[PDB]
Amino acid sequence: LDPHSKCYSHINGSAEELLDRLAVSELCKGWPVYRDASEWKNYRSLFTEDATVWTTWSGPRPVDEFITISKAGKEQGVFIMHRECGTLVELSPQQGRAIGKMKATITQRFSFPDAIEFDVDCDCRFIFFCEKDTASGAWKAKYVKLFYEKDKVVSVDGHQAPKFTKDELAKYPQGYRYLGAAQARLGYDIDLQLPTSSGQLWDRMYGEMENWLGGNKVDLFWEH
Amino acid sequence: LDPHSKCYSHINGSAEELLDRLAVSELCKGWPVYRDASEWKNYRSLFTEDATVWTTWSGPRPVDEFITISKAGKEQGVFIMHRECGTLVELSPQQGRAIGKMKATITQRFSFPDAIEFDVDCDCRFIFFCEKDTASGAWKAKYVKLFYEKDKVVSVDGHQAPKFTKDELAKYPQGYRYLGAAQARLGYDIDLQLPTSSGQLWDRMYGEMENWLGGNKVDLFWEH
Amino acid sequence: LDPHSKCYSHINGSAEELLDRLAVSELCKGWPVYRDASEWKNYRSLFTEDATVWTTWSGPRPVDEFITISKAGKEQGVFIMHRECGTLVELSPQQGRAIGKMKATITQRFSFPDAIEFDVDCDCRFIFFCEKDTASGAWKAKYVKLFYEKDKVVSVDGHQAPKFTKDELAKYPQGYRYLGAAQARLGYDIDLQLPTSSGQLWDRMYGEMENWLGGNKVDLFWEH
Ligand SMILES: [Ca+2]
Ligand SMILES: [Ca+2]
Ligand SMILES: [Ca+2]
Ligand SMILES: [Ca+2]
Ligand SMILES: [Ca+2]
Ligand SMILES: [Ca+2]
Ligand SMILES: [Ca+2]
Ligand SMILES: [Ca+2]
Ligand SMILES: [Ca+2]
Ligand SMILES: [K+]
Repeated sequence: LDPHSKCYSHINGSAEELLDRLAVSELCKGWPVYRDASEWKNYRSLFTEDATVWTTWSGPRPVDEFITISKAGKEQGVFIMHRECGTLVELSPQQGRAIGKMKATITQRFSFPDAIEFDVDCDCRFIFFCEKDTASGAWKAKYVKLFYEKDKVVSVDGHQAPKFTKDELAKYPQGYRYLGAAQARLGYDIDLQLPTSSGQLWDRMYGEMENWLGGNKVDLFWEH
Repeated sequence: LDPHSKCYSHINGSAEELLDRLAVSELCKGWPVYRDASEWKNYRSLFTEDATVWTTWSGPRPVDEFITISKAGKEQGVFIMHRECGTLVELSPQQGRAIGKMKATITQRFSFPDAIEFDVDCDCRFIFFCEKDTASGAWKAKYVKLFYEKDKVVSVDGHQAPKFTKDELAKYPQGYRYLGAAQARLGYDIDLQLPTSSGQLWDRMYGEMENWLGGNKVDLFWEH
Repeated sequence: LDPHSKCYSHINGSAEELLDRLAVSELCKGWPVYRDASEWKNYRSLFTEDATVWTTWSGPRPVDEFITISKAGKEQGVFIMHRECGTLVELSPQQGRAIGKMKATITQRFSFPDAIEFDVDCDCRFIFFCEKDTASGAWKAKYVKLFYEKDKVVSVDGHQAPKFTKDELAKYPQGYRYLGAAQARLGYDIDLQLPTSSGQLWDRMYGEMENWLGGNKVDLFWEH
């Protein structure tokens, strides 16, 4: 069933619209390129001053707070990388609004006690809620939240892998059960209210996407 | 050995040519972004009215028929996703023709009888045969067919994986033997006449690509 | 810690700057798209006449020499593919200089003596040192060198994988130990002086990147 109620500018169009979608596509790719490399000036430049991001392991965070705890995680040996897997844009020219749709694999490297190294690879879709500064013409992201689609445990040596009990996996939504369970082993409190490939929060996510493209305020804060 | 007989517009060039290649690149990415999310209005918008697509499990299908059977598959629990892996364009400005070259991984999630979950990941290259509406200037894809390069079985828990006999794999071309064999277990009749990294259909595929860029009709229907 | 001393044009900007970053992004993607398909005219067109590239298995090579030994490798059954994973650009408009940052997975298919097939998948970042021809306006890459971030052994059938001793892996920098060790088994002499996610050559790589963007000659030749 098609989750979109309407169509937006997404292919072809005018040169101005093509270059707006190009600009928004670059913002999206800035998360994998800049966060993975700790290029924090570049990473901060993607966002509005009042931006909020959501992850499994942080929940909602204002961007500057997110950067602080990301640095802390990296200092403690946390090793999250991203593989971008296909990026397109929904553009609403008269609202100065856009949604960046960036398919990705979150690929996080863990150890389990020579210790067993493993990745958890989660195929997901980052949704960038972007707006255009009428003065500057510049695009910036105000919100980033993800759909989580499927995940897997990846042996690093091809022989050894960790073990997760059924009960350990059961509290997480299907789509990020291994990623949540592994991050929980590091001590993080995991957000269980993130959208997957089906269900209530999937519908909600598309509703907020269309609200944004219609020019409204959105409500991505789903615990209150 | 270089499979191209000639060079086309593929880097640099005029702003018009850069924006034409950008527009075609977006069409390509629409298959992973829109099909994986069941965004059917968006997916249909990529194609001409008379478009045909080829897959391992469907063979050649008119696009609207392809969408119908894709919906049916998804309703029956079929779970194909795509990871886009590098997209460039060959442009023929005076013919209003272009070829979109999109590297990808088809990543299909299966079960084998707690049941063993596994992916088959097939590295492939989608070829989008695109044309420009002289009135509108809009680019649309008339044909999509793939090169299949290599594949593998991916354990989801890192311990358990299915088993395929040599005979089960033997009828498929090298490049999609695991993908074909696994899809056949679902009941699909698999097209065995799809191009891989070498051989007769590889040459044929490049021949039809250059025919398209030269302005000709192409012959991608390889059973008659 | 942020490895960049300064900011460059990387998002938004003028249409001219957006189209310059687009053009450079295409050059980057030409390595995965054209080298994997042996499209040698296309691949050669990415580079300046005096270009040099660095890989694990070749060390530094002038591009035309690199193409010769790549053809030889492919004739001997070498099977390297690339998955592009996110590409952005740092642009210095007044210097006519740019750095292409292309995240990728090198995915090389090997056999070990029915023989065990396996991939080594190395997440890496290609750095393309690009310059703009003032006459033509065309962008070309003068240098390509990579950061190597992490790697893994990938079973092809989901059951069998090769074994590497600790001593076999120990001489390689963390980030490409499996890739280096496997390529060494083919007979290649492996460059051990390539940058990873931390340390002296990581800092050096960012230093040379900023030198390039400042208009200087760079020194990427790290053995003399
Ligand atoms: Ca604009
Ligand atoms: Ca609404
Ligand atoms: Ca709320
Ligand atoms: Ca155009
Ligand atoms: Ca011909
Ligand atoms: Ca025919
Ligand atoms: Ca230009
Ligand atoms: Ca300097
Ligand atoms: Ca030197
Ligand atoms: K990609």
